[PDB]
Formats: sequence, structure tokens, C-alpha cells
Amino acid sequence: NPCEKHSCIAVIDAGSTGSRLHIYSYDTDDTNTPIHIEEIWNKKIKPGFASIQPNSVTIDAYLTMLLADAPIHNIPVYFYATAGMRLLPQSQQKKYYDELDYWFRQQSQWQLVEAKTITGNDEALFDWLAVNYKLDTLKSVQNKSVGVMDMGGASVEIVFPMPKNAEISKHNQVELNIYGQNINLYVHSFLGLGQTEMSHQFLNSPSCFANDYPLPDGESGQGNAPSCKEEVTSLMNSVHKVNQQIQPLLALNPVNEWYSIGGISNLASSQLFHFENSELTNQSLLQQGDNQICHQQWDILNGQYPDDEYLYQYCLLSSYYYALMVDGYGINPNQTIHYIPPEQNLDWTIGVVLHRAL
Amino acid sequence: MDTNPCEKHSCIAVIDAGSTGSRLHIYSYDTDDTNTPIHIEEIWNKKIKPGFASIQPNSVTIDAYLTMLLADAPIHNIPVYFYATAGMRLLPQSQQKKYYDELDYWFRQQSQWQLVEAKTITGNDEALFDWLAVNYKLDTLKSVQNKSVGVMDMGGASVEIVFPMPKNAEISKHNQVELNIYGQNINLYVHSFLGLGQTEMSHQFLNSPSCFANDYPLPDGESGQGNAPSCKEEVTSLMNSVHKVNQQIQPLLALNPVNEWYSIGGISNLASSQLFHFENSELTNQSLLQQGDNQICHQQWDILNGQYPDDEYLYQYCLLSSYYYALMVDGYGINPNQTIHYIPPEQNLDWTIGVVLHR
Ligand SMILES: Nc1ncnc2c1ncn2[C@@H]1O[C@H](COP(=O)(O)OP(=O)(O)NP(=O)(O)O)[C@@H](O)[C@H]1O
Ligand SMILES: Nc1ncnc2c1ncn2[C@@H]1O[C@H](COP(=O)(O)OP(=O)(O)NP(=O)(O)O)[C@@H](O)[C@H]1O
Ligand SMILES: [Cl-]
Ligand SMILES: [Cl-]
Ligand SMILES: [Mg+2]
Ligand SMILES: [Mg+2]
Ligand SMILES: [Mg+2]
Ligand SMILES: [Mg+2]
Ligand SMILES: [Mg+2]
Repeated sequence: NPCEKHSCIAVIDAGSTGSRLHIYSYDTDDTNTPIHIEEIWNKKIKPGFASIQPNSVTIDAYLTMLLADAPIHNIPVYFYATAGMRLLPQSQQKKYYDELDYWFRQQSQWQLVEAKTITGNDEALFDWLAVNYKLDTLKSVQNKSVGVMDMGGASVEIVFPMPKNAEISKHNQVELNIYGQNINLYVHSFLGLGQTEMSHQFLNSPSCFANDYPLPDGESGQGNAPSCKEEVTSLMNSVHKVNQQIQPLLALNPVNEWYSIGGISNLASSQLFHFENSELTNQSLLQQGDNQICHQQWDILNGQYPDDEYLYQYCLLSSYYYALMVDGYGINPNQTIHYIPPEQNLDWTIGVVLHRAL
Repeated sequence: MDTNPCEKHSCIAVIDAGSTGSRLHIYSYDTDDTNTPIHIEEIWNKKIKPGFASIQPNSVTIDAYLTMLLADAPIHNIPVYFYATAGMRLLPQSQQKKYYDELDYWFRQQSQWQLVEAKTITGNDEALFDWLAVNYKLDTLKSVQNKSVGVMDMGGASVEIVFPMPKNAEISKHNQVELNIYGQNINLYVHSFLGLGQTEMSHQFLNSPSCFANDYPLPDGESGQGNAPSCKEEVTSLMNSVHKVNQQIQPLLALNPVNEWYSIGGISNLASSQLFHFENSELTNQSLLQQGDNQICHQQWDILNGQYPDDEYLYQYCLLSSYYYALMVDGYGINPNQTIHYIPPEQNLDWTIGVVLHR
């Protein structure tokens, strides 16, 4: 039991597609800041918490499946929900939390500290802290700028260093002091631009699916990734104004190394795609989606990869990630984007260990 | 209505499995000289939430869902059509198939309901049923019509539009349907826009302060600062820059004017709110947008919320007023002063009578 000799907390990432419990052990330095953070347990369940019916029976079944088999309990729990809950008004979210609070009050294995929906900006801060914790770039002043993108199912987050600025909304800027270093970040989350929510606007776009893929409207796919990418960009920019918000800031505050977490890791590591060194470029992701999915005959390709239930969307996703990173954020198509191997189950929850405010 | 109407008339069950919920209807009818239904009467209705597509597809959850939908119906030994719409269209076929395999098995394990079909219908079929159902209720199907009747179905995940249009070999055969009913030949244009339903579309504007009442708490922690003209222009970008609604629809309506517009779906719920002032179950887009702007967008959220404790969807009314105008006016090109009839929401009117007529 590592929790006998080290501080332990549980952090739950309640994401739009699933919930992930992590138990972390850690020590603290001279300032009571965590160090030597180690994940001692994880459990992932689907579907997303916001997708279940908020009643006592269903909430119990879900929380039991997430938590009951954990080898360690009697520890503090932070239950932080993200874009899945943000899609609901507070009045509806409150029913989930009233039931979840009751569930925790009716048991003794877990000590609930907080259960709340965090903002996308809070999520983006955690994303940057988690990745930079893993990269060991927090202990000393970096002479490289590290930017983080979290490519979620309902929202996407972008976060990078930016000096404090009186012109930009306070909500989009965070100052923290960690390991005696003062860090100032720009944060932004785009609700609705996660892969699931985005996709619901393009299901009848023939350019976004393999040839003869059966579109729900009865037309056939006729894949073409550059054309699909142009359609997605209209959502990124004409609707959400991603380019106008993000590009001038990155021009002034270049990022030297980009890391991406979230579902893009699963796409990049899938059997259809081929990348070395756990990194990609937008140019190569768009070309590979174009040639290996968009330009293929759907029934033939589906039958080649029988077990693969994400495949059908890869023409669209490859196009969308390019639209978002290149046409939205302004990233060069040849710029390396590091992605974290999915096997690491790396989400933003280490950021909560490091940073207990919101 | 007779006691035990199904002992005296033909009966069928039609289930609208919509994105927000499923509605069972049982209709009695007689048939005329060609075995075509007449005197269609709803004898039972049950609506359950949430949508079929939102459940986890396994035998336990499907059993519980269909039991909740069907078990207390007053008659079970009748044909059943289970037609899902945009909620299921959001899913790939492989994912949909898990639902239908479980549903089929459930029907085969019981011996009363007579399952005829359980499938996802296209938005084009849905729009055909929308037009048949509304025109059946208006009694415009028997005889050739003076005026063109158009129907809009303002759903949670998709919206449908349908109106008379002579055959055009230059338009996809999927967007056209010829029918012969009660001895008359009718040609319709049909179209559905997936993702432009109220729920799906709203997920692109939740952090737009122009689309919410003043001081409404947006998810990103900023405050509402409502302005319906502003929010309408945001929504029009999704309609047109993204979906090309105007390019698709406007050239056809210009050339095939609709004399009378009817809307069904969730729009009747908005228009019925005590915040609005409409007469004769009809609205105009201009009046909808101005009233949303003044009564919701530019009002204080906490005030509004305490004042209308019976409007569950109140928080969305600024956005929905703006959205309806963007879709109908900037998308379809309908004049903002053109009357739009809405069917009183107590009528629970959906497209399902269309299936009684069309099968
Ligand atoms: N095995 C897989 N292969 C390919 N793609 C996958 C796989 N598993 C998950 N994904 C994709 O990743 C998406 C989920 O990404 P993820 O970053 O976990 O989102 P989330 O945290 O649940 N949503 P959000 O609340 O917006 O952060 C899913 O919708 C899938 O599309
Ligand atoms: N009582 C009500 N008051 C106000 N708004 C309501 C009310 N009931 C439903 N609505 C709105 O109408 C929506 C449901 O519209 P509806 O026509 O039932 O869509 P659907 O058929 O479930 N989806 P689709 O598959 O796209 O047709 C809900 O999401 C609400 O936002
Ligand atoms: Cl469709
Ligand atoms: Cl947010
Ligand atoms: Mg228990
Ligand atoms: Mg996430
Ligand atoms: Mg959804
Ligand atoms: Mg490989
Ligand atoms: Mg509907």
C-alpha cells in the first residue's frame, strides 16, 4: 500500500465519451508541492457520465463500476467533469451532482472533496500541467515554448505560454507559480469543436467519407480530404472564429514544441496510419487520410479491417484535425505534433494533483 | 371513438423514435375502395424520454426501454412500425445494427406485437411523412389543391422541409417523391438537414454571449449579453457558410412558392411560451426574433428564471428565436413577415400519420 507512506488522491476525468479514475501517490517538496507523482491505479469506463439518466439506480451502477474494485480507497476524490456536462444547462447538471453527492454520502470507501463541472479554460490549464509534468519541464526555466492541444470528443483545448496581457480576457489567461517558477499561460477551449460534436455537422458530406460509404441521407461518399478539410474550416472559422482568436496570439508567442493528447492519439496509432517516434505532421496526416481512407472504396476497405469500428470516420477526422490545427490555429502543415502513446492513458488529471484551485 | 376501437376497425402502431424521445401512437382507421386508410384516429399515445439512440444497446436496456414504451398499451396484437430518425442517423451503420439486432430479438421473443419494420428512415422519408401527416390533418389530400402547402419539422437533431415541386431531372431523385393518394398524383421536394436540429445546433453556440439572457452563466465562465440580431448572424453562418441551406433551398422555393407554411416539432413549444404574444397559432419570423430579443435576450437571467419556473428550456429561448429566424429567413429565404402556422403543442403532432397513409 503506497498510500501508507505517501500522499494519495483520486482524480476522475469525467469526459464526454467516458470517465477515467486515476489514483496518484506523491510526496511533497519544501513548499508542500507534489513531486514523485506515480499513478498507482486507473480504471476507464464508458459511456460519458452526462449521457446516463440522472437517477439513483443508474448513478449507483455507474459509480460502482468506476470505483468499487479500486485496490485503494479511504482517500480524497476530485470528480471533475468536462465538455459532456458543459453541453447541459446548470439546472440539468445539478440533478447529476445531487445524485452523485448522495451516492458518496451513503458510503465510507471514498472521501469526496469536490464534484463539479470545470471550465474548458481550467481543463486547458490542467492539460498543460499534466503534459509538462510528464516532460519534466516544470522544475526549471525552459528556453523552449511548449504548447498543448487536447483533442476531445466534445471540446478541444489549446494552451501555450503567453505573458500576462491587459487586452486579453482574464478568463483566457492563467498565472501560476510552481516549483518556484512563475508561468503565464494563454488558455482556450472550443465547445462543440470536439470530434463527436463536430462530426454531427458533416455526416452528409460526401467528401468526408470513403467512396460509396452510405451517407445517412442516402447519397454516397466520394472522399476527398482537401475538400472535406475546406468544409470543416468553415465551422472552425466562419462560425467559431478560431483563426481570428488564436493565430495573432501564436504569431506573437511562438510555440517551439507541440504536444497533443486526447483522441487524436488513437487515430495516429491506428492500423490505418503510419507515424514514427509518436509524432505526426498535419501534411502527412491529411495525405494519409486522403489516400488510405477517402479515396478507397468503402465496402472493400471496411471488409479489409473488419474489427475496426472507428475506421469509417478517419477521412473526416484526418481532414478535421488539419482544419483545426492548420486553418484554425495557424500551425505550419510541416510542424511536428508530438502525440502521447494511448497506452499511457495520459489525460489532464495530473494537473489536478499539482493545482487544487479552479 | 368506440370502446375497444380495434375490435371494430383496423389498427396499427407507429413509433417515432426521435432524437429526444420515442412516441408510440396506435391508430384506428377504415379503408376506402382501394384499401386506403380513411377516418384515421389516434386511440393511444405514449411518449418516453430519452431517445432510443442514447441508450446502451444490450438486451437488458433494450428490454427495459421497449417495456416502458409498449407494455401498458391497451392493445398489443397489431402491426408495429418502429422508425428512428436523426438520433440514430448520427451513428454509423455498424453501431445502429446493435440496436436493431437487440430490438428484433425482443420482438421475436414475445407473441403479441407484430413487428413489420424496425429501421432508421432517411430524413427525406421523414419529410414525406411530415407532409402527409400535416396535410391529412388539414384535410387537403382528398382533392386537388388551390394553394401550395409547405411543412417544416423543427426537430432536436435534424430539420425537415417539404413542399410541392414538379419533377426536376436536374435535382437528386432522393430529394423528390411522387405519390398517388386518394386518386391524386402529388410531387414533392423533400430535404432534411442533419445537425441543424435544435439540440445539435445549440452545441456550437453555448459560449456565445449574444445567444443568452444578460448574466446567464455560460459554460466558459463568461456572462450572457443577449442580442438576437447578433446571435442570428452567428447561427446563419452554420446554416449557410457550413451547410449551404440557402443555396440548396432558396432557388427551388423562389420557383415553387408555398402559399401556406406549417411547422411541427419543437417550434410549437417555443411559440406557446407565455413570454411570447402570438394569435391564431401562427407567428412570423420578424415577430419571433423581436420578441425573443426584447423579452429574453435583453432581460436579466436570474429575474427571468424566477419568473417562469415552468419553462424548462427558458435558458435557450434567446438562442432558439435567433436560430429559427436564421434557418427560415436566411436559410430557406422565407420572408420575415410571412405567416408560419404552428400546430398547438397539446396536439403532440408528429409525422406518424404519414406512415398509416404511405405503407
Ligand atoms: N480505439 C480507438 N480508435 C480510434 N479512435 C478512438 C479510439 N478510442 C477512442 N477514440 C476516439 O477518441 C474520442 C474520445 O477522445 P477523448 O479525448 O477521450 O474525449 P473525452 O475526454 O471523452 N471528451 P472531452 O470531454 O471533450 O475531453 C472518441 O470519440 C473516439 O472517436
Ligand atoms: N414542453 C416543452 N417546452 C419547451 N420546449 C420543448 C418542450 N418539449 C420539447 N421542447 C423542445 O423540443 C425539442 C424536441 O423536439 P422534437 O420535435 O420532439 O425533436 P425530436 O423528434 O425528438 N428529434 P428529431 O429526431 O431530430 O426529429 C426538445 O429538445 C426541446 O428543446
Ligand atoms: Cl439524413
Ligand atoms: Cl467552456
Ligand atoms: Mg453498492
Ligand atoms: Mg477529455
Ligand atoms: Mg449528443
Ligand atoms: Mg501500424
Ligand atoms: Mg422528430
